[PDB]
Amino acid sequence: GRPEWIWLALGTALMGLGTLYFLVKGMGVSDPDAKKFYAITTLAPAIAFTMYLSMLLGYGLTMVPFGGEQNPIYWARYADWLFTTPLLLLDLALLVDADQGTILALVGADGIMIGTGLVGALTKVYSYRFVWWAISTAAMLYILYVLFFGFTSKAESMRPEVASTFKVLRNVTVVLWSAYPVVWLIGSEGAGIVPLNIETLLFMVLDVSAKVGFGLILLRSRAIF
Ligand SMILES: *C/C=C(C)/C=C/C=C(C)/C=C/C1=C(C)CCCC1(C)C
Repeated sequence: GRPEWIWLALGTALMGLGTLYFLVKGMGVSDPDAKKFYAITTLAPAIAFTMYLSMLLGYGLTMVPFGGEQNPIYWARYADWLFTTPLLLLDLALLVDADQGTILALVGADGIMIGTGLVGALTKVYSYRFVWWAISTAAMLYILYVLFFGFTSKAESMRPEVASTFKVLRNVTVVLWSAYPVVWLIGSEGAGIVPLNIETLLFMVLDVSAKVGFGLILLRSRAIF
């Protein structure tokens, strides 16, 4: 057992409770719109959980040579994010009745963001790793921009209950998402300042808040109906 296993086991559990809790709740609703929010928001933690459980069994980890040592890299995150991040975005988009072309672009951006962050994490030349990280972040700030400006202004043209739920969900997403690039920069994938075990703790906290925490705020609100 690697020092960080405690945090993988604790994400596993929390994603697990979150997935089943949402599954149940959503299975009892008959409203066709609420069902759609549920399927999507249940699928996120579902994908998370199977990927955290994978990591807890020691898969999804490779050694990458850079700055003269063998650094450990949990590529399994990216497998998870790749599919979970668009899923969250989609929620926000359904919520504000956003245009088809906005969604494609956001997903577009998102693929870019995760794609590059991964290549970042696998690059053997130390310098270049930061070239990818900076592209990934650029792609991300593009996303947040559109959420904050684009989506909010769409939210205005909906009921107060829907708009004010979006805002909460918007704020939560802007706080968590903007932590990730910093964690990566200071963690084992970047500067190797914060060790792997603490890096995992921070990602789990962010992973869980952003899927269990989000789902809970969204799924309890009248605005899904
Ligand atoms: C459920 C998982 C969520 C909601 C994760 C979001 C992850 C990001 C917003 C990742 C951003 C990254 C950068 C901005 C550059 C560095 C590497 C990435 C993946 C960590």
